[PDB]
Amino acid sequence: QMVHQAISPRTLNAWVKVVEEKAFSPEVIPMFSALSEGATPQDLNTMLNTVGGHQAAMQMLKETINEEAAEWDRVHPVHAGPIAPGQMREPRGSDIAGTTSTLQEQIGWMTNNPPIPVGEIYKRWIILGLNKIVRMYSPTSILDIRQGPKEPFRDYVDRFYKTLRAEQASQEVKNWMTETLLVQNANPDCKTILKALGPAATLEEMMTACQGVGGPGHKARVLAEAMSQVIN
Amino acid sequence: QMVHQAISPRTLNAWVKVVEEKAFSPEVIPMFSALSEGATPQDLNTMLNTVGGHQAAMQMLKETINEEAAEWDRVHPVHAGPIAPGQMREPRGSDIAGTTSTLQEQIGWMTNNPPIPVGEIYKRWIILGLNKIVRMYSPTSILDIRQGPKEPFRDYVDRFYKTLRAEQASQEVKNWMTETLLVQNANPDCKTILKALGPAATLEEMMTACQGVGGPGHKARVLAEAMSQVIN
Amino acid sequence: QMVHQAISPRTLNAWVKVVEEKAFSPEVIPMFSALSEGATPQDLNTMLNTVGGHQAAMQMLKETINEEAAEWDRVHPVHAGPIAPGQMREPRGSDIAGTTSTLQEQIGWMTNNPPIPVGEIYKRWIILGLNKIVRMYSPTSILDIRQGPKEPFRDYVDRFYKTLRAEQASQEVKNWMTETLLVQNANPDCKTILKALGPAATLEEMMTACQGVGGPGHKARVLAEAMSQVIN
Amino acid sequence: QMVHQAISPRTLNAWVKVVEEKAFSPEVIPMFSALSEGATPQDLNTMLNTVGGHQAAMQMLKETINEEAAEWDRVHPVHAGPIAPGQMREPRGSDIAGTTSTLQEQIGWMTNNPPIPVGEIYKRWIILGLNKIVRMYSPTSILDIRQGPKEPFRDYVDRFYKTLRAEQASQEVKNWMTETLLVQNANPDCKTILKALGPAATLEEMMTACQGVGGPGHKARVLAEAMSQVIN
Amino acid sequence: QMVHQAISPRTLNAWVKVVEEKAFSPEVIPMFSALSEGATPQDLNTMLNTVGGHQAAMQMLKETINEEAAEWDRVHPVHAGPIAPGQMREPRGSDIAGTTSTLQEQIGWMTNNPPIPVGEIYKRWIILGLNKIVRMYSPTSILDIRQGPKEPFRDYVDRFYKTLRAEQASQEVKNWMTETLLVQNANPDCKTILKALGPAATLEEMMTACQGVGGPGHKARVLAEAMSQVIN
Ligand SMILES: CC(C)(C#Cc1ccc(-c2ccc(Cl)c3c(NS(C)(=O)=O)nn(CC(F)(F)F)c23)c([C@H](Cc2cc(F)cc(F)c2)NC(=O)Cn2nc(C(F)(F)F)c3c2C(F)(F)[C@@H]2C[C@H]32)n1)S(C)(=O)=O
Ligand SMILES: CC(C)(C#Cc1ccc(-c2ccc(Cl)c3c(NS(C)(=O)=O)nn(CC(F)(F)F)c23)c([C@H](Cc2cc(F)cc(F)c2)NC(=O)Cn2nc(C(F)(F)F)c3c2C(F)(F)[C@@H]2C[C@H]32)n1)S(C)(=O)=O
Ligand SMILES: CC(C)(C#Cc1ccc(-c2ccc(Cl)c3c(NS(C)(=O)=O)nn(CC(F)(F)F)c23)c([C@H](Cc2cc(F)cc(F)c2)NC(=O)Cn2nc(C(F)(F)F)c3c2C(F)(F)[C@@H]2C[C@H]32)n1)S(C)(=O)=O
Ligand SMILES: CC(C)(C#Cc1ccc(-c2ccc(Cl)c3c(NS(C)(=O)=O)nn(CC(F)(F)F)c23)c([C@H](Cc2cc(F)cc(F)c2)NC(=O)Cn2nc(C(F)(F)F)c3c2C(F)(F)[C@@H]2C[C@H]32)n1)S(C)(=O)=O
Ligand SMILES: CC(C)(C#Cc1ccc(-c2ccc(Cl)c3c(NS(C)(=O)=O)nn(CC(F)(F)F)c23)c([C@H](Cc2cc(F)cc(F)c2)NC(=O)Cn2nc(C(F)(F)F)c3c2C(F)(F)[C@@H]2C[C@H]32)n1)S(C)(=O)=O
Ligand SMILES: C=C(C)[C@@H]1CC[C@]2(C(=O)O)CC[C@]3(C)[C@H](CC[C@@H]4[C@@]5(C)CC[C@H](OC(=O)CC(C)(C)C(=O)O)C(C)(C)[C@@H]5CC[C@]43C)[C@@H]12
Ligand SMILES: O=P(O)(O)O[C@H]1[C@H](OP(=O)(O)O)[C@H](OP(=O)(O)O)[C@H](OP(=O)(O)O)[C@@H](OP(=O)(O)O)[C@H]1OP(=O)(O)O
Repeated sequence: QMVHQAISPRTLNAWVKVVEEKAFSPEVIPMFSALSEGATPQDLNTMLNTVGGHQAAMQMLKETINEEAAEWDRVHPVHAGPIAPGQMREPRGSDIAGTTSTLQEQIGWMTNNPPIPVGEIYKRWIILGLNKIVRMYSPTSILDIRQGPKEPFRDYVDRFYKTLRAEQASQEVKNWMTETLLVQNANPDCKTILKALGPAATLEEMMTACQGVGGPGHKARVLAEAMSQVIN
Repeated sequence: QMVHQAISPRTLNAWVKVVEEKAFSPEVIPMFSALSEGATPQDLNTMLNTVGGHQAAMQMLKETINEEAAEWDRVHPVHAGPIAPGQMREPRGSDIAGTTSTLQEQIGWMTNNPPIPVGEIYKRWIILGLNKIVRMYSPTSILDIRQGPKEPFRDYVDRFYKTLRAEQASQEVKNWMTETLLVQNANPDCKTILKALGPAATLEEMMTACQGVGGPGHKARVLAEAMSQVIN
Repeated sequence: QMVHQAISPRTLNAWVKVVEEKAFSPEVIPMFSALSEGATPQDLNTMLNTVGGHQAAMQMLKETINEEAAEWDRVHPVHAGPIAPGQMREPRGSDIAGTTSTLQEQIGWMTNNPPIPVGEIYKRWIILGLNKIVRMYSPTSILDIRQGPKEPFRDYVDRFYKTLRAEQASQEVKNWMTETLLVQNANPDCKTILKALGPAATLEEMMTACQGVGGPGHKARVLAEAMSQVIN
Repeated sequence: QMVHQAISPRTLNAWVKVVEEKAFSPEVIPMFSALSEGATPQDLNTMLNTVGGHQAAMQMLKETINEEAAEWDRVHPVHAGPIAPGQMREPRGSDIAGTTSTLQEQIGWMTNNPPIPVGEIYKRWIILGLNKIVRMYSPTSILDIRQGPKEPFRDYVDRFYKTLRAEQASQEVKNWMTETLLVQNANPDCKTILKALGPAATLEEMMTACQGVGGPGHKARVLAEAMSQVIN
Repeated sequence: QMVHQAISPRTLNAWVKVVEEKAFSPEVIPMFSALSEGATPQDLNTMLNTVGGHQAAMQMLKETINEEAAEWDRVHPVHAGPIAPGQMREPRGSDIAGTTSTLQEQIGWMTNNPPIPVGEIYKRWIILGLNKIVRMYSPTSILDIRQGPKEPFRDYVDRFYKTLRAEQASQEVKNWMTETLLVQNANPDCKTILKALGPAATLEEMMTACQGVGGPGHKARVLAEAMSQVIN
């Protein structure tokens, strides 16, 4: 037969925009519940594959799906023997998840009498994964990258640029983030030097200027400055 | 047959109260999805017709529904004509939306074997529309009606009263809104005159007092006052 | 037959965690609808019985379910006559709610041809109840217990400890709550006395110290001190 | 038959990441050319539908595809006469674009003898559209929203918030953008007032303070201050 | 047959409330012993699945159950051959715990002649696990999160918020904990700066103010302050 509730172009685009705009806020759960309703496991897998970024969250979701597939296998014993020509093989957990089943097999299960709603079972597994992601997963934010009090400036710059590469933004916005946040979120010892450097300093000049922060000479110099302030 | 999941009086009232209390915040999407499950397209249309105000949002929803009906028609080719006497005509997008189908026809599709869940397909279309509304539609608010720096006071009053007529509130709250926000949200040039006029001033008196703001006489008078302050 | 959408261990645990973490915030409505889909009324009742605390909310939910069951009974007239041996009895509202139906009967209704999705009907009833709870139910909070201006300190302490017993917290957190909030949220008249007592004062000492607040002696003493300030 | 070059989950995810990371820089053209080679028009349409945002760009692509389909229809004259039972209908432009053709028909055209590579023809059409997008389409940027010299502060705030809603960023990043760019990109006349307000000022306070900029009172006041400097 | 001592709704709710109120104080052991008496392994598994939080404790309980099942398998040799039609398979350790057995099999074992009380055997295994939890498991407490003498403020804040997410409390109580405990439980070096910041400081301002504690400039400054106190 055919699946009447196969996802339309606008449904898939709406799911993509939901993920892009809300990330994994709780609102993702009702949206996925409504957009994916009635769809085959193949359509749900398409929706899950359209998620860009958030690799850790998607790995969490995959682990949850595997656990639910194992639970399905535990609750459904394997039947050994020759299947009737009219009948078809009973779904397994991987068949529900669509890893070992074709679209035709999923449609056959969904439209059989009695029907096995493999799409809705898979949808509940995905919802469990999404709930786990919403509770536990925190996406990396370029706004959260601050230099540690004893962290070398080079290591902080490496962390900043790694997070910026992972950041969801336009390239112009990422350039503006580099121009604003990097010096702003440095630790005070490095920030003093960076401000003394001036606004026109390049990244290499900034990195050379802070290369000694925490070394013997810089420590002695700041200690001597503080002691001179005290004596005066 | 009969639809076991037809909307109850409490279900319809809950949907009405959801729309009235939350407008089109994201919470409207789960509630609708929960409140309309297993209902016919007729019940869904009844739920949609109970939305008071937000006419622009309802128009956006209608456009989304029409687009989804067109997609359904594209995916489902029409038949040649030999309809089986026992069988019924296959639904079109308009039939899914309930514009060209009766309640009996929708029930027949829903309870047929194999079943066509016309209600659930229509629900998915309505959810797509509601998502578009939540993302893109902003209801007019009496709170953000402010007089422009060069806007005539009469035009501002007309805008304020149009928004107030569109506002969801009781008549007493609307009167209090008129007494409070109209003078508060005027521009400084008109606001000074209104303050000098006194609380007892009526709408006609305020409008007459502010009729000359921005004209040559008022501009000359304010410029002369500023010049006199400068000279002194 | 067999129900393929029976709640798994992780589904039940997710529902328990949702109720514990979110109480009855609106997020409870989508989560329930997602976790409970396809389940029998028995699984729905299991989830409902897993709710610890919020007894008034659960009474509201029960009242809503009874009203929906009455609506179902009104809509479905009871038919007199012996049921066919192949057929089963038509469900009543109590049967959908699972009070008067066994799991076997629920599964038979859900997997019959034509099917009666008693699980989905009951789910919508529970959603109506949950929506009513979210709208109208506010859980008691230990943070909200504050001594009235003329309330005896003993009555305030009784209310505080009752609310603390109802509070969802660990014993250590409850002890810290007692150490912090009880004196903090006392009225000024008792609060000056409690501060004068000192940090080491026990509950009995605090209750004895404030036992006279509002009595003729305390009123006369505070009036005398105020008059001393005035005539100073 | 079957299509061996159907897009894999990783191929689709790579396309999604390309669009999210590069927007429509020229690099999109090689990536799309390489990721979509040998795919059916259905897979191509899926990839096109996973593009979030850039609605004007997608409309441009749709117009280019429609014009290429019209060119195909011009070049290939529709032949009148029943098709051979072994043969299949020749594809039209809409068939290559996938609007009026099913996946089975596309596979039949691609795997026929002689083959009609509808996937590759559609790929070239999409590449033409993408080239037009890369040359002529500029995405909106929140960094580009600056208040005009005579623009009311209300209108500038409206434009800023519309562009921010359209911006591809996390909610925290959008909040930081509101905190940073709105006052920064205001015109000098509003900017001096906003600075005088202080950092703690809310949006409504900022919007009330600038409500009179450009009005007769503000014009007179600034002219008076300038004349005070001159005649000093 | 049927299990006469299947857990009632009130039994399950009482178990949930026991775990919520008491966590894993020794009182859990008698309560579980009394609530679960006579129940099938399926019912006990339900009770264990209703435990929210304490995931480490539940993992310990699962390990104890697995060890007891292994001991059962060691003591009960596997019998190979054709089971009598009137007889059922002898239970294994996994069958006692209900992982590889169905409710029907458990009821058959429990009601057979001679009976195998699989529920009570499983109950003793669970009691052993609960005893191990009571002796060894210590739940995380937000009250126990204190900043180390050399710990960066950002790391301490991250630990605090992780523990707060795991804490059993209402959201309002968690907000109160954030407003009270975080500054209170910081180390003295950070607490001095935080107190100098003021009561209205946000989390970002607090993190910025302590970003340099332990860095060279801060160390020099505090050493200079101490030396100045000594010289004076
Ligand atoms: C052809 C088509 C119709 C199809 C299909 C199709 C078929 C099956 C599956 C699949 C489903 C369930 C499981 Cl449980 C496993 C599995 N279990 S396993 C042995 O442990 O790995 N493997 N698969 C791969 C399988 F089946 F091919 F083997 C799956 C997918 C998933 C959908 C999915 C994506 C996701 F993110 C998280 C999920 F839980 C499920 N997509 C992938 O898995 C590829 N992926 N994975 C991960 C990650 F690791 F981060 F989670 C990532 C991707 C990514 F999308 F690139 C993206 C960056 C993230 N799609 S179409 C048009 O969509 O292309
Ligand atoms: C008999 C009965 C059970 C029925 C039915 C019934 C049947 C069909 C439809 C309908 C459904 C879908 C489409 Cl797609 C079209 C269509 N497509 S079209 C060619 O472009 O216009 N037309 N219809 C009219 C049709 F079918 F009659 F032709 C429809 C409605 C809609 C329900 C609906 C309301 C809505 F807000 C938005 C929707 F998307 C759908 N209600 C209307 O449409 C009337 N409406 N419209 C608009 C607006 F334009 F602002 F959105 C407004 C109304 C309003 F309610 F007054 C309210 C102020 C807003 N109800 S009942 C309840 O009466 O007793
Ligand atoms: C055996 C099993 C499979 C089962 C079942 C099972 C079967 C039926 C029902 C039931 C369902 C619907 C109605 Cl409408 C009535 C009814 N209508 S009536 C004549 O007016 O009272 N009675 N019942 C009892 C019936 F059926 F026995 F008669 C019900 C329950 C409910 C589920 C439920 C819980 C709830 F909170 C609110 C609900 F709306 C429904 N649970 C109870 O009712 C016991 N309960 N009640 C209340 C309260 F009063 F606060 F709401 C409280 C409990 C509590 F859980 F302790 C908790 C503190 C709160 N469970 S299992 C594994 O789960 O144990
Ligand atoms: C079921 C499935 C296999 C399929 C399919 C499927 C089938 C066909 C088409 C399609 C292809 C070519 C043309 Cl030439 C037209 C057409 N020509 S016409 C009469 O002038 O409009 N109509 N269609 C709709 C048709 F065919 F239904 F009629 C098409 C699509 C396009 C793919 C596409 C996307 C795109 F962005 C630009 C394109 F050029 C083509 N997707 C849509 O069209 C929906 N869309 N449109 C636009 C816009 F208008 F902005 F461009 C937008 C969308 C959006 F994705 F939401 C996104 C925000 C942007 N997908 S699956 C798993 O992928 O869902
Ligand atoms: C359908 C139904 C009747 C049933 C059943 C049902 C059937 C079996 C089991 C089970 C029992 C014994 C073992 Cl010895 C194993 C096993 N041994 S193994 C190969 O090493 O992992 N696996 N199982 C899963 C099995 F059998 F399905 F494979 C089990 C469970 C357990 C009950 C249980 C919970 C628990 F906390 C600790 C236990 F010791 C036992 N529930 C789970 O296990 C799922 N779980 N696990 C863990 C953790 F890992 F943290 F401990 C957590 C959960 C959680 F509940 F989510 C919660 C957060 C914590 N329930 S119902 C109405 O209740 O849903
Ligand atoms: C004779 C006098 C009493 C005094 C004594 C000497 C004097 C002085 O020192 O005070 C020299 C300066 C002047 C001439 C004043 C008179 C007033 C004028 C005036 C206020 C006149 C109104 C004019 O305004 C416009 O044209 C309106 C405007 C918005 C610019 C438009 O139309 O585009 C401007 C240009 C703003 C001038 C500035 C110069 C001065 C101060 C004189
Ligand atoms: O629009 P504004 O900037 O607020 O000022 C305008 C405008 O001056 P601008 O050139 O700065 O825009 C007019 O144009 P100019 O003559 O100065 O070039 C001017 O005179 P005209 O209208 O005769 O051209 C006069 O306009 P008005 O006659 O209405 O006073 C004036 O004041 P307004 O703001 O009130 O328009």
